[PDB]
Amino acid sequence: AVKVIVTDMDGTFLNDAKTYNQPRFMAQYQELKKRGIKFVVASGNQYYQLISFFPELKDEISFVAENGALVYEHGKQLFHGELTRHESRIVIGELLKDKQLNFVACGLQSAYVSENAPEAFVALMAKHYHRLKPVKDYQEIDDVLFKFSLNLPDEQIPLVIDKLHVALDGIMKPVTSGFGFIDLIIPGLHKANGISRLLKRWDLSPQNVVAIGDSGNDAEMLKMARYSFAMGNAAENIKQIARYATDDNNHEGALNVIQAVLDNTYPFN
Ligand SMILES: [Mg+2]
Repeated sequence: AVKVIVTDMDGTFLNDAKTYNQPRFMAQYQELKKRGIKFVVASGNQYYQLISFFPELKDEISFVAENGALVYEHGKQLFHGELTRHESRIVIGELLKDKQLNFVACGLQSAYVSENAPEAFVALMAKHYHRLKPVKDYQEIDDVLFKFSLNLPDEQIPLVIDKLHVALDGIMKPVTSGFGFIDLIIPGLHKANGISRLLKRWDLSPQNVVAIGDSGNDAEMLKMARYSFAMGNAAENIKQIARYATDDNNHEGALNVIQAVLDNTYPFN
């Protein structure tokens, strides 16, 4: 029985150019709604950036933003994570020890970046955080913080992750959201956790869930879902975790999974 379809955005639902087939998806969505199947967007991007992709459906569908740190259901904020003042001060201090590491502080009202960060970095992060405010001091932000995002040479991700895993003693866990992206999240607050909040809400089970993804921060989501799909362009460990597969993001791979649910083809026959 399928009752929920959850999809990642970057490298998944979106093609390399960050667009999707809107008319095709809109028709699929209307049939899903008709069958009473819920649609969920699960991404590490900011809530405000995520809804920019679904302006005409933003209050109907549900969102697991910031990797599960911010969850909306039918247009209403359901939950948000939070780092204590001390925790965030410690994480920021550790990040700052590396004057070569560029990062953004993700909060409930907005994301923040040093007013001294490189222009290319800010322009790049602006594509993932539509609410991004320059700040003089990361330590003086009046908002609830619940995640940090770094951009760095992709080939350096394993070192940094290992290093950060120890230097923060688990206060926050380093995870990869795709090429050149590293997210620091509150332990346990991943996409799978956010999705479960919705399932609990709807009295549904992981057995009724279809999930589609392509990178490290999708691991728990795919392991939890009965119908797990790895995009054709997915990372190796993700292809291994996922039970099923589909075309890559430049060939409507996510929409094809939705189509299989609607037409009952493998694995939904
Ligand atoms: Mg992705």
